[PDB]
Amino acid sequence: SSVPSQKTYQGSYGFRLGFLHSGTAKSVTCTYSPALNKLFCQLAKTCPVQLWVDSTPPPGTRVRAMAIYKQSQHMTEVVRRCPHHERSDGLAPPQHLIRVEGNLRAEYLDDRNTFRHSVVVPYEPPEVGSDCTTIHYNYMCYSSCMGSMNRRPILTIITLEDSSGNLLGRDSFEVRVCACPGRDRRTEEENL
Ligand SMILES: [Ca+2]
Ligand SMILES: [Zn+2]
Repeated sequence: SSVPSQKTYQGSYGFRLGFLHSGTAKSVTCTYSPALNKLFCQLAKTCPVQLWVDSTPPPGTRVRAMAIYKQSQHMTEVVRRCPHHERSDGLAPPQHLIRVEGNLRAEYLDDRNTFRHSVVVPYEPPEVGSDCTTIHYNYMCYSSCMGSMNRRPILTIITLEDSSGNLLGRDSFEVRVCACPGRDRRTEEENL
């Protein structure tokens, strides 16, 4: 079968993701572990994800996000939001796990051939006083949702594409949507 690639590719623009250095205090709502290349966040809350490039991509560039199951045995299964959480910013499809917060230009796709879900936004260069571009994502199911992930790990793949859909870059990270991201990250790093 065919599955979405997760191969890292910096490409022509030196594209890679970055995350805030948030730490693991109990007050955190989103925190990234570099050692595990894993983002820990709460249900539907803001997840800042940074786009870092070495040179500016051309006008019309787009940034797409898609989720896939991490385990080989579940990778051909389309990642969708569970029925419970499906049943709303009025822009995102109810069955999509990943939404973009704070961007009216977000476009959602149900692939006509693979049936996979993704959300894409226009790439914008860093604002004045910043060296990266930040997109706010929201995950609409817990890793534990029996009706969807059911504790099966998932990866978010972020791809940079030109206006015509050509691949410019790719990066990815595992994601755990949970009640206590700080505590969960700290505990998972204890195995190291
Ligand atoms: Ca990376
Ligand atoms: Zn759910």
